[PDB]
Amino acid sequence: ASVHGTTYELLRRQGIDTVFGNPGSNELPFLKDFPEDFRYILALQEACVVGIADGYAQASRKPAFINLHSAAGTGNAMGALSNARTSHSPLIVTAGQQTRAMIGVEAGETNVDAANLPRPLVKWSYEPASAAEVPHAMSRAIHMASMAPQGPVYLSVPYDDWDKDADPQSHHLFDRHVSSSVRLNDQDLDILVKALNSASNPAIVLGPDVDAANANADCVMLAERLKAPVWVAPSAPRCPFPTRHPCFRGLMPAGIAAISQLLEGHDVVLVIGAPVFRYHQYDPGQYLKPGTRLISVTCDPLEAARAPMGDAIVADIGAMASALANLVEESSRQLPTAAPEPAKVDQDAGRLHPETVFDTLNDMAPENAIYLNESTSTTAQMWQRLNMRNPGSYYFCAAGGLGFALPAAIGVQLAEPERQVIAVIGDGSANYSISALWTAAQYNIPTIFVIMNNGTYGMLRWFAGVLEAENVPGLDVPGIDFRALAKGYGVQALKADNLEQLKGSLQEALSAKGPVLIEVSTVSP
Amino acid sequence: ASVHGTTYELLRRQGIDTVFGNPGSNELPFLKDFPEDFRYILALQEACVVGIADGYAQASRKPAFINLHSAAGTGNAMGALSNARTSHSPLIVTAGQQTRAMIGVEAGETNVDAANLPRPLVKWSYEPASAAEVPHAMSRAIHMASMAPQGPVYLSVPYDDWDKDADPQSHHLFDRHVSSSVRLNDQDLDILVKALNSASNPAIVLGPDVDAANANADCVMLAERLKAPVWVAPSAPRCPFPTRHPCFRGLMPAGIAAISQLLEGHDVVLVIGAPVFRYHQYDPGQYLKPGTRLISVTCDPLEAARAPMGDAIVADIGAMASALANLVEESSRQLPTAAPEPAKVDQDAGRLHPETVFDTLNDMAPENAIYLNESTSTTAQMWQRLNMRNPGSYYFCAAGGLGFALPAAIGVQLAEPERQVIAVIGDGSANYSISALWTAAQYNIPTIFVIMNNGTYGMLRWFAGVLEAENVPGLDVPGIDFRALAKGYGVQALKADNLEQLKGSLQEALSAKGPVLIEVSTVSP
Amino acid sequence: ASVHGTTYELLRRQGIDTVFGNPGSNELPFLKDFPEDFRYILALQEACVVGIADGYAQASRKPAFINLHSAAGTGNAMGALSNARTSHSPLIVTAGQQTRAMIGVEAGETNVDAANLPRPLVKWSYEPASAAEVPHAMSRAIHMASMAPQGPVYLSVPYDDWDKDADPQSHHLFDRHVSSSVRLNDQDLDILVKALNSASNPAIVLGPDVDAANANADCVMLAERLKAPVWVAPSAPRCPFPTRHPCFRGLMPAGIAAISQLLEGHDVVLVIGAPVFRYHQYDPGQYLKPGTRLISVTCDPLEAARAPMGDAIVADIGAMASALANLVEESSRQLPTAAPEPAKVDQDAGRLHPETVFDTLNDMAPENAIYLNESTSTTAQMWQRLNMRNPGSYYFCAAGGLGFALPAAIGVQLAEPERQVIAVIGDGSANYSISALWTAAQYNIPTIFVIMNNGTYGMLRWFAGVLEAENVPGLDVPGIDFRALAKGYGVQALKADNLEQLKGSLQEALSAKGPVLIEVSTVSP
Ligand SMILES: Cc1ncc(C[n+]2csc(CCOP(=O)(O)OP(=O)(O)O)c2C)c(N)n1
Ligand SMILES: Cc1ncc(C[n+]2csc(CCOP(=O)(O)OP(=O)(O)O)c2C)c(N)n1
Ligand SMILES: Cc1ncc(C[n+]2csc(CCOP(=O)(O)OP(=O)(O)O)c2C)c(N)n1
Ligand SMILES: [Mg+2]
Ligand SMILES: [Mg+2]
Ligand SMILES: [Mg+2]
Repeated sequence: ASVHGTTYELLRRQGIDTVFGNPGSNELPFLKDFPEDFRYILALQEACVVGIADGYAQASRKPAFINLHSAAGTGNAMGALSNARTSHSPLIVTAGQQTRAMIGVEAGETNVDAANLPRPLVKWSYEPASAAEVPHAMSRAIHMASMAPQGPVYLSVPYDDWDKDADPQSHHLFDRHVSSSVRLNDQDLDILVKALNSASNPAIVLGPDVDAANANADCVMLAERLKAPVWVAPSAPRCPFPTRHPCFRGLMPAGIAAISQLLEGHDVVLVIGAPVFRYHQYDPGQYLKPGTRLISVTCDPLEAARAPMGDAIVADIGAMASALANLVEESSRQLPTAAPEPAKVDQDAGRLHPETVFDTLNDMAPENAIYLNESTSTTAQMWQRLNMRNPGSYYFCAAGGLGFALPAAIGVQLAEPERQVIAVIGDGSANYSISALWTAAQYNIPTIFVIMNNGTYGMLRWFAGVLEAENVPGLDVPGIDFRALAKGYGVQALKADNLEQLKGSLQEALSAKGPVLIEVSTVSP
Repeated sequence: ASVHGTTYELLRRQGIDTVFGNPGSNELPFLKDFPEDFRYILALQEACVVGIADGYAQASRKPAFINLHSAAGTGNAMGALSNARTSHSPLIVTAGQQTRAMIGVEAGETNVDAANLPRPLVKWSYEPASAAEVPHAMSRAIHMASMAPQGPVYLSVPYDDWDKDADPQSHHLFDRHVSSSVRLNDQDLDILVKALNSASNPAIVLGPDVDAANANADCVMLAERLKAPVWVAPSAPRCPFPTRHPCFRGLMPAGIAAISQLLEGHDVVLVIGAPVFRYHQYDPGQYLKPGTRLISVTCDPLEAARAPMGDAIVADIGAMASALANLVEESSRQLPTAAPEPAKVDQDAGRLHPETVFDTLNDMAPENAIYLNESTSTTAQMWQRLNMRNPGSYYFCAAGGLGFALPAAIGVQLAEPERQVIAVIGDGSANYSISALWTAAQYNIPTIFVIMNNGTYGMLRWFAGVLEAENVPGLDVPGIDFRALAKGYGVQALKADNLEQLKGSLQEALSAKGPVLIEVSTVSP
Repeated sequence: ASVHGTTYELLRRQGIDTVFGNPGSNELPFLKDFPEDFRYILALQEACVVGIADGYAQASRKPAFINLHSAAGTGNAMGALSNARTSHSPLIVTAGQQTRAMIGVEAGETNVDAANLPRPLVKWSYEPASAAEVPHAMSRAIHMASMAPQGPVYLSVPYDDWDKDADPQSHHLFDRHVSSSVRLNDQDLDILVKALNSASNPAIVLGPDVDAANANADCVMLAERLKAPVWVAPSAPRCPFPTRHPCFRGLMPAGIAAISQLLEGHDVVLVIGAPVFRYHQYDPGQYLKPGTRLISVTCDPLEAARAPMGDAIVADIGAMASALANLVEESSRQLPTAAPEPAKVDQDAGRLHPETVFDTLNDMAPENAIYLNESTSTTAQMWQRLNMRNPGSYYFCAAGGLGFALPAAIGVQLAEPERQVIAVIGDGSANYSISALWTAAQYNIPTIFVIMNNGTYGMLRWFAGVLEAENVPGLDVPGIDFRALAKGYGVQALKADNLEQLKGSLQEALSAKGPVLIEVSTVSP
């Protein structure tokens, strides 16, 4: 048995059947003799490769296996890896190293000081000291990505290892089951339950690790029993709660004073599967107002440590949420009132307001639609106007790194073939990972890409306003033809310059068998 | 309120009342105005400082706070930190940085690229970007050390920060409670319980995290109910089980084939709070023999990932052990038979066999004695001949780094004033952290230090034999007077050149009110 | 030919005949079959090992080869390595790694993420990917330490590599000669020469790289021709100039305003082989006063980049100094006047003033004495009172890390057997690397150790004053018997409680054939 054979046996035994990658010389000895039960998804740039794997990993709730070329390939993917870290995405990142004999003289394609390259974004980074170690290194990689808190890992492999004899004792790796499905002990759980039952005006804040766990239904159960309003934590990479449920209060303000003021009057605030908290607007003030106690359930020690206030419990979100919801008493308090219908905004038969685009998608798109967002100006309106009833219905770059939603959209669609993926992407964001379009076309992945063309980096023009920053160059991105780029990568090119054109374009893309791009003319503020 | 005042309020509110350190210029602004409710333990070298803190941390089962000087002080402690990593010791390591204005030009005492220095040994390493951040950084440090898996952390602080205004919102830090007291969910725990109840010839292996958790009594309960033999995992940094209990099988062989052969016939092998496994002799073969399934409970994802075989569960050892022992059925199988009494070895009235020294200590030393071991030749005999009935009765350098047991002995004794600490230290090991003796004397810490003088690095002469390595220089360490060194640091100097002299010396040291060193003439093999 | 044989052939062919080390399991396969033409110097702790190598490297002006054990040994030496960085000391640091088969499971003595450990202090850190690479890695290590700027390097080697077949093509390594003996091109050198010739009131500042280059005589030539005063740069790790030469102005003040004021009136200030500048007192003000231009010749890009003012030239100090001194014109200006004789200080027949100790050493000690200083309170007086006529006559911890001068003293003495080494070490500093004494005794190295016992960390009591920091714990170190510690390691123990006792003790130590320690009772300020 070779290192090659043993590695592919371990992958399949660990439930991996897919390889996301961009090939190169150092990967050919791993990629040759490709098993019939595996499939390779090619992307044209390593940002795109990882972004696709990311979406696939996040929607599947399983490890995604990546294979990149040396330093240059790993490097090209580092922005994408910055999103995977905050996402807690289980990404197994492998990269071909030059032969052991050639590393010393630093021959072309040598990854110098390989394990340092992807730091500090990965939970684990390693290059084995012998070819027989490679399978054992892969085992650690697989388990390091899948254990709470989940995240990207990095394995560098000299290309001459693949053909060498595997250690026969590597077979003990194949069926290893590692569990982190843990929850607070009975004594301390009862105390926390007793404090939730005796809370007067309880409040709940939910983050991406709830949607990752598919703890959504258990959190609905909890919010009903406690009769408590539910917010999503700021800079939300995912949606952990039905957005039209009576308890849902929508997206939290990203400011310190704003959140404290919001939370004032709530005696107990239970945060689940979110950092405390991903602020971005610097709006200073009190973290919490007097009378408000905060308890945080997180899968990430880092999150527990950095919280500027409140108690924390480090545990698996599924296990905690399941236990919390079954143990908690039924309050005789009244269920909070559903949020009102959004205002229909003023719309002429010219350029489309984003508010109009979102209303149209809510009306036309399937009830089990999956949305992705890289339209940075319009995030608030999209959370208000899209009714997302089910889990895994929203993805947004977790560390704010643009070039996620386009490839990720393809990865989600591949992971969820029965669910229509609709990526709403700003004219600016579309360019970062534009070559990802090709993959949707080559593997007939029917992702819909909705380009919001306001001819500008709108979120930055807004930020410059708040900052009162004038004479900033490079805020405008005119002279981009998105129908020409879609055609460039073999993706069907529709347009919508008005409401009737958007209704018809949408209707067309829904029933289209392949990927469709819709270039939307939107109002420039 | 200054950063100084807020930091000392957070320490005391987080339960810290002691500072282990060696001072320097960059630490004076932190160390000035020293609160009455705190105490400073001075050591003369930073290896000694950390080793003392380590012992104190390990015996107390609480964070120990350290304060060292810049790069040079941190650097001097790095060997000691290598032991703390494997130990899972909650060590809060702080180090004075030069003023923010002086860092740029790299003025004398500037710690260049500070957070990188102690990597890769620490769980967390940081230098704050502003003086107002320091308290928040300390909060993260405290929680990063105390959360499972416990371990050393590193905070670098520019010395001009201490006097600056603290952020008033830092008060939210003071009372933060972070829990990792977690255990496997009911459904998967029941499955594991069902497999332990239905095991034919169950086996148990215990590691240092059991003694850390004080999970010892729960593991005795478990071994009785399962009627199963109990080994300690190899390179044991601690003792997790009464060594004269009917089930105790002693220390495991550190080889692959040896352990597999040992485990052959055991259908289920439950490992708790140990890596799988800390081999040192390279004796190759099968990891496990057919018919043997391995389940590992560990507090450390790293341990779970790197295990070359078996299932793993990442959770708190106290919570897992408590749950396992109460849920498990009472087997109607017969309790395993106590191990035989050790053979008394041949002894004349000249140089002492280590076997004799250990028999003498077992007879004379209190039932609740705490032992430390840095006598690398004689570890096996010491495990066989010392009856350790209680928790926290054994410490041994976890990563094998010499210069731990002498300072650690002082730290344990300070943490456990009602328990006689007896450090059995080889002539070789004694030198690494020799200046630690002074601290025992300056703070009247009645640690007994037993120096095994065979005039050589015995373990290395043995290793060179196994390797058949000849003409190795520097294996012998003649011409060391340990009574002169003890006097050098104000520690009472006894000797034992025969059995009667060892009996009387021991009797004297037991009733001595201060630290005693006993130089023992032992047989050179 | 094995990796072992080829490595020892490369060392000897590269001019290495000495191994400084503390052994362990992972080093036995390198250390076995020790060649007859090599010698091993054992130290009892890795701080001591490196400190000895450091002194030897600095006095010899050649690479020193070190061999430590895994993480714990490397770690123990990290403080010492922090001094070697600022020193630009050519230290080849090797450390035994566990076998390639055992690294994966992290068996006892495994150095985890080995090359990261000694960062950020080393110029180069590496673990080879194959046993056949080891010789090539050693070649890089040797050349990376010896090229300007010189500094410590780190090589980690799995212990099973040593016995494996070497690549025959490794023979090309043996005789490789790498040169950095470079100087500014003629056109730019002429411009700089023209600006030195046309300078009105030129000034010269010299640093440790001048003494490293043995550029001392060329810098005397330069100072005579320019008729310019010569200072030594602050925090001086070495002495680059005869201290009783008419031009010598002594040690510079370590403050910004102080140095600028000092330099005011000097139209051109030429700094050679020094950082610009190693400030420690934060005394703010102007870096340079108007009318003062600064030109810096340094061997270190880092030094060139971080200078807050002036022009820099990155080149070899020997080559630059030699060229500068031969090209420069003979000024018809008058030679600066020799500094006055120091004041004899008030002395009774009780405890000795440091001023008295230094006057006594100047009178009695040989003209070609080598001094080392770890008496942190008394540095200024020692520079004023010791006439150092020759190169390599002064060493002081370069990064201020205590535990350098005691081992370094032994290394210097071994490198310079015809020159009496006299280490003046504070009561505090003596403890950091106290076990180094044994090596002086075991290899009969006749280093004289002069312990300045004021029973305190004097420099820290002074610093706390300047800072007006009160109630600082751990500033006092009473109850240390240094004659007992010397005896402990077999070193002859003299004392001096008054002047007559110091005169006689000194006279005795000078003619003693082995190491002598002199415990001096000094006045506590
Ligand atoms: C890789 C990367 N580069 C730059 C940014 C900064 N950034 C945040 S939003 C934004 C503008 C995006 O514009 P567009 O996609 O047109 O959306 P709009 O703001 O107009 O809705 C930019 C450049 C980033 N987050 N990531
Ligand atoms: C810091 C460090 N340096 C070196 C070693 C390697 N080492 C392991 S055991 C040993 C010998 C210790 O001798 P001693 O304390 O006399 O005990 P003995 O073997 O004679 O019982 C050495 C040097 C180590 N583990 N740590
Ligand atoms: C490893 C290390 N720890 C601590 C310090 C801080 N420090 C600088 S000088 C000093 C006091 C040294 O005292 P001693 O050797 O007695 O000399 P004195 O000041 O009394 O002359 C200390 C601890 C340091 N530089 N390096
Ligand atoms: Mg835009
Ligand atoms: Mg010994
Ligand atoms: Mg002193």
